[PDB]
Amino acid sequence: EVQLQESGPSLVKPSQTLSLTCSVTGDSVTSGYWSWIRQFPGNKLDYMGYISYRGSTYYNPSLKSRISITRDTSKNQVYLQLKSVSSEDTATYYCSYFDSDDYAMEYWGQGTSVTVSGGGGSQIVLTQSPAIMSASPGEKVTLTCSASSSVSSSHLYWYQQKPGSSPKLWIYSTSNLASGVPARFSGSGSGTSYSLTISSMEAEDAASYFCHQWSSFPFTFGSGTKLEIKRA
Ligand SMILES: CN[C@@H](C)Cc1ccc(O)cc1
Repeated sequence: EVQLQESGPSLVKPSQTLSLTCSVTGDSVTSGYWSWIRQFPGNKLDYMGYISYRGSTYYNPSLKSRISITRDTSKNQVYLQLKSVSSEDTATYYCSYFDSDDYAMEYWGQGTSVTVSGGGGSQIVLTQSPAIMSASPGEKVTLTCSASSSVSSSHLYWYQQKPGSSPKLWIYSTSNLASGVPARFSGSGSGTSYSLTISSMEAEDAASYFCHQWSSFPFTFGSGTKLEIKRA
């Protein structure tokens, strides 16, 4: 019912202002949040901020100074403006829609890459180890996520990503599979310790898996575990 598409320049000069647009299509909505999320070289996901259905904004403290997220509802668009960019802002930028009245779904755009030529805060860090893992098909596979402080298990999510594709919501609220996910997948955990399991590894499960916490602000993502198959 909802599609998002990011657009804007692929290249920006240092100290310039990065501007991106998110064109929203599909069905009309009565609530929710439009979030900008970017993914660095190396694949770390960074939660930037959102604008709600009532125009409320939240900005990650580490950007607070430089960022604004606005809407133009008559033309169904949401905007990202980032001032004073540097090489550290080089990333793929995604917009995403979520309705907290429906925990089980999240929509992402395709993502658009951008290369570049205030206020304090705190964050839960999420560690996924190992960073890379190989397994044979048929093996039972377990990926872990360790949070530096407790998080609510209803707000611990997992994503899958394949090369040339945006993250898809894989598990929500620790143990609930999302639409599109085979039932060989499971999840479990609590407090600071969470896991994702594949009962039997299929070839199509080779992908990157990120955990994600939106129990505490700013929401954060783990560094990811890249899961590979064995046998060339
Ligand atoms: C599940 N990922 C979150 C980024 C979705 C979200 C949750 C709450 C919110 O206020 C805005 C967005």
